[PDB]
Amino acid sequence: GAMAPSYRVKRMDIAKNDEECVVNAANPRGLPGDGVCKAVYKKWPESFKNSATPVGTAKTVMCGTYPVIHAVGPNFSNYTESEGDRELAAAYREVAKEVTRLGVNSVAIPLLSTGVYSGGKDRLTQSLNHLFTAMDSTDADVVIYCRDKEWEKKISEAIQMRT
Ligand SMILES: Clc1cccc2[nH]cnc12
Ligand SMILES: [Cl-]
Repeated sequence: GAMAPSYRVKRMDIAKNDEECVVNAANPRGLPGDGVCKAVYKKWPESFKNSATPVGTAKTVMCGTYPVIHAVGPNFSNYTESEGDRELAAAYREVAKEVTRLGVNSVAIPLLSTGVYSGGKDRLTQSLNHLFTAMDSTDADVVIYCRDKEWEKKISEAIQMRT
């Protein structure tokens, strides 16, 4: 574990992370996809060997010795708000299990279902709270990666609020 397990947020490409493993915002079919998924495919293409996994699950594939945890959030275009919320919480619980199993001291993680799977809605708080619910009991340093300057400020505020 980390000596003093923390949350941090960085506004930069998760493919440039400084952590011991990465979570991909994956699609269920293991396709190169868009956004985070495409950046992960460009950086760690070997990790897409048999990475297909259902919605609400996480499947880890090694790129060399570097673990890529493929976490499949729901596409809120397809799911009801209720079912989508349930699957989004489940994907993050599976990420916590994988991070624990791998024995890493740090993990780079995007906010699941906040991009092209958001169904055109702002799900920062929904997705981040589910991240917290899953990751709070882990002792890895968690580094959240985002794109948007305003999201960086809001994620940083939510982290600092609870310390
Ligand atoms: Cl891919 C990506 C993530 C965060 C910040 C960025 N600036 C230019 N590209 C970026
Ligand atoms: Cl997404």
